[PDB]
Amino acid sequence: SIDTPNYDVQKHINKLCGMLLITEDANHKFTGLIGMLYAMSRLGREDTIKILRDAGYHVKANGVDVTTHRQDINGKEMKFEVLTLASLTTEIQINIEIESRKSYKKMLKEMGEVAPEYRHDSPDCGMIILCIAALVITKLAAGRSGLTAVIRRANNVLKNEMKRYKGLLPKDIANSFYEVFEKHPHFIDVFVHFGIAQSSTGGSRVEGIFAGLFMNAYGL
Ligand SMILES: O=C(O)c1cc(C(=O)O)n(Cc2ccccc2Cl)n1
Repeated sequence: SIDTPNYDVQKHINKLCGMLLITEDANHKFTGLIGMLYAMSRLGREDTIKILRDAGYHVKANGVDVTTHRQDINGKEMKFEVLTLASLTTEIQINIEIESRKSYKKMLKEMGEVAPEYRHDSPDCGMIILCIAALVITKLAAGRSGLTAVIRRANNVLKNEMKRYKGLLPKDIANSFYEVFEKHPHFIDVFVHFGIAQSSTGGSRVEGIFAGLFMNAYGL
């Protein structure tokens, strides 16, 4: 059973990535999977199922829809927009939203209203996460843990993005991607097809950073 998000949930998944990026001392246990969900929503359900079947994997496709979940937090009833995911519980998704909301209030208290590029809903949050995946892919292709080189290459290449996001923690995010590619090798095929299609055309500064990072996995 594999979740195959379609184009319709791409904005939702990007916001989930953004929620983690604004979280102070964020738990990046699910970032590898969330990043892979974003790549699949960019490829679309049809292309994702095609990649897996062609790569030889058997796939029981799970439809991904947005649902409103009612949950009691601090005595008060709250409405959360969550995705129907077999790989990520409603509880985990809601806790990511709760923790990010705590960080966001701290930000308001520190600088007043937050600029677009510093928010959880900035359009490049998913791509920022996928830039770490591009660094991990290089070290899995070049030979069994080039983790120190990933962190150091990340602090240079993603210096502007680290300044924008407190939860952009290269060590934790790289560990999460290493873990998902080891545990679910079918995600390597999905990421490689995503990277080939993306490096054809953007776009934004982050889309440009990603294409250069991805292209490096082959040449100079
Ligand atoms: O004015 C806004 O756009 C606004 C308000 C809030 C908030 O009250 O947390 N936030 C942060 C936010 C909103 C929804 C889901 C997660 C978060 Cl962190 N943005």
